[PDB]
Amino acid sequence: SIPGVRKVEDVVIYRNEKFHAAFPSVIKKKNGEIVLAFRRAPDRKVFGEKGTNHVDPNSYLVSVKSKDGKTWTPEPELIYSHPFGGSQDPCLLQLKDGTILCASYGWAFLRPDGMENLKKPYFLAGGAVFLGGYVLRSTDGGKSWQGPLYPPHIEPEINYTAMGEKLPAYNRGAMYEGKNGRILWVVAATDRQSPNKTSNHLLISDDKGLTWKYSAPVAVDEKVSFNEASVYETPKGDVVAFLRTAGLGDQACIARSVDGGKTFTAWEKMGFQGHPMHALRLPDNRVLLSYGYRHKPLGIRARILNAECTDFATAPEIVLRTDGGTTDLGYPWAVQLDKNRVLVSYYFNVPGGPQHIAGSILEIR
Amino acid sequence: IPGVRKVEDVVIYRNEKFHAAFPSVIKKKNGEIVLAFRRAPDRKVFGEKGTNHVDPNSYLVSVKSKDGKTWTPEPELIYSHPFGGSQDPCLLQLKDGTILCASYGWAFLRPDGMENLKKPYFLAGGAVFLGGYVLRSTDGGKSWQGPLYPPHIEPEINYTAMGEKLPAYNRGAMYEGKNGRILWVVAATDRQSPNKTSNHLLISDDKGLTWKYSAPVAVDEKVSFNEASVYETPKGDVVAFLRTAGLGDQACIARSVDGGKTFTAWEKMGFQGHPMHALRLPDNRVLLSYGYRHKPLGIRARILNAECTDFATAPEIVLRTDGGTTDLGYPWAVQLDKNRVLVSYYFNVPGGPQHIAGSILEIR
Repeated sequence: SIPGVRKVEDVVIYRNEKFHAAFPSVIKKKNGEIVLAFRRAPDRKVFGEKGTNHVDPNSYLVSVKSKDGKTWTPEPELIYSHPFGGSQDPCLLQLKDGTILCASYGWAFLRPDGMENLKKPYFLAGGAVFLGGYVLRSTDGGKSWQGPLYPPHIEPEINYTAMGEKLPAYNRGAMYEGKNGRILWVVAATDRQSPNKTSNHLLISDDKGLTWKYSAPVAVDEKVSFNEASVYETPKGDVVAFLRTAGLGDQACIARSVDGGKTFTAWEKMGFQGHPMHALRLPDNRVLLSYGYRHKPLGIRARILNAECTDFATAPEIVLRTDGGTTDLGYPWAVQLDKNRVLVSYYFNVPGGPQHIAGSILEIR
Repeated sequence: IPGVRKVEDVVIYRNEKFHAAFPSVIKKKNGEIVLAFRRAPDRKVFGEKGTNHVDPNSYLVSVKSKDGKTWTPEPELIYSHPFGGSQDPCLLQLKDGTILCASYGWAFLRPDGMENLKKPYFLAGGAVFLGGYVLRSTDGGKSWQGPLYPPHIEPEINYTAMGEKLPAYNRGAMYEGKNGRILWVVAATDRQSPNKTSNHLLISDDKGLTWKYSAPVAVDEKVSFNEASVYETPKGDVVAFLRTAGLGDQACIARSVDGGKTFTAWEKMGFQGHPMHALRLPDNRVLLSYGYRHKPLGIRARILNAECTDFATAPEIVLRTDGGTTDLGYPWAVQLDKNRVLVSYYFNVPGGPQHIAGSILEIR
């Protein structure tokens, strides 16, 4: 038992058997409204198909809302439908001034004459051609969204988009607004084609997400891939990135910068399995690190780190869910409900059930 | 024609990255002109050779105007269907301000889904037909509720890509009858091979929440009737203006003298053109606009008397002749002022993209 931690209850946030609902992020606005964004796409069983993967031309970015973390609006509102294909993993950032950024990335679906004419290299998965990143922005509390704004293509990235552009950077993971108002974003880039390898790189925005500048490599290895990453700034000003890996037995890793993101020291294993990671600063400046656990028993876990995020090896693991059906679940994202309660949202499935948004409400005193 | 003059042509929305087509347009009581259209990628953005009329990412979008000449440059989204691409947005504004936006859709299935489809289904361009759905706005087009799925009607043989009996649909204008009934002439596939469609009248007495089958409108052993605009005359005749297949692009008409309970035999109107749109002008004359997918390619119209009986003798107004390919047309008109009408349509010139355009007519 973990001092000061208790699960209040689990909740279902959005569930509809006709839909694959996945990859949530969530913010709470100054007016009290909790806004949770997620990817919604057809559950392909509605077309008589055998199963659903993570590409679909009609995957849209949608949201549901709550005043308390427990009662949710039943009909999702549309954040964004990309004119050129399906959209992924909406990642919300709310700035102190109320601006909301919603990062995403896309997949295009081409016909045979298009496939033949693609500039190489490109990335093909599930019959779809990768489009890379795009970001929507709202200055009215999410009532309307402007954009898309395309992140820069960064030098390590080798791919072209399905439309022949150099691939805009992208990721799944939390951005972080630094104390000086600069926005930190750790993005992924494909830096080798065969075998596929990705590395992480820090982008920085000094204009509240209108444009991004490359700052420094975050995690690079000759064999191990680094992809989904959440970034965090500690009270003393360290920049920390929590990293999903490929080729390292699902080991969750960390990389740190002590010079404001100009250089990162060597990446380290944190000592546990899980992905992807999300970090939330709690009211006492400790850090809730939540992650998916795609091993038996399938579910969602977390641990609470000290303020500087140095004690990940000794912080006890909080087990939130063990009842998952298949590995198609996870991607938790936490939000502070009030001084003593946190909602850890995630997407989930139980045996025989659809991919839906769910959450665990925690009491952290 | 006498007293009619083309004031000028306008570009309503054009972007080389997009195929923009199939417009419909209303003007709200506060004067704002709202034009809805289908927007899909021009497939050349993907290095493909051409663009057809199915795409999973075709969305219903709108641009707005106060005068019909200058238009908002960035389309707002009306609807993206969660299950596929959407077609031909057809707007009806009720006298009380409610707006209906009819549409229909295409789904894109994987091979194992294709193998398991319930037959008959309708396949075109690699996509499987979803049939109709209708969006509804009670706040002037700020938000849209739905979709509401029209009934499947007995003549229709197809199942949707999701295995349901196919909901009715069409491209064409609905019409609000003088008693508040909504008239809608829909299409149904009533023979699989060779394909044939027929038209049928649906009526709604609850402002578009539900629909009742009323009567067959146009059926033939061989000729198809598909896209149809419906219209109620001041005397109360119900008139439907019909696009055909199997009849040399002859524009046709069918009429009911009993409020839509029975239609008399369909007739040729004596000219080629499709699809048709009818607009009651301020003097109760009727502006019938249509695309002309023959040389010279473009947009044409005729002004009928109030009861729409003089189509054989009403002179043809030629609005455009500079079309590039046959992928153009589908005009829809809206009254700007007492003697100015905007005829919107989509269009292309040789080497140019599919874009929304219009011609402003002065009719005295």
